[PDB]
Amino acid sequence: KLPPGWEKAMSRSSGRVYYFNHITNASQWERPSGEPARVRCSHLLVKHSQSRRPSSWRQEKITRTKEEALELINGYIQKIKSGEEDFESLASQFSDCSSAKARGDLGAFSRGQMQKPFEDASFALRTGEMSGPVFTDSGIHIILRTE
Ligand SMILES: NC(=O)Cc1ccc(O)cc1
Repeated sequence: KLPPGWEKAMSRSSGRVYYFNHITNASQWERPSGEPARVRCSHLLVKHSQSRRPSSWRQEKITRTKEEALELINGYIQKIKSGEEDFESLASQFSDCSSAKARGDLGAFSRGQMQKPFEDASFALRTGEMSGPVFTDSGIHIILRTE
């Protein structure tokens, strides 16, 4: 059927079928197209008060709730998908990760190096594909697989 990780779903608001990936939290209308030793990804991290280190270059003390963090993530995803903003621009401006200064680029990595939900989403993404909200102990990620 579908490249594993993917399931069919029904829009509650339109009744149209769409596809959801439970590893990447990506969702799309089209039927999904369908592993390498390494992948390259960028990300945009929004931390919250329960993050492993509730601090970043943007904010000495990160006080926002997980819910508020997810709302910010959802808004970034919306602007990226509409083309109002580029992933790289939002990462540089708003990612709570030091990789903001590199447009969110983390370089290439193997399995075993990253936090598990991040790794699984990264490796389940296709080249050029973007995740939905991915939750780790650092916060909530938008992940872009670049290679
Ligand atoms: N550690 C991971 O698995 C992803 C990650 C989380 C926070 C960062 O500041 C950079 C990378």
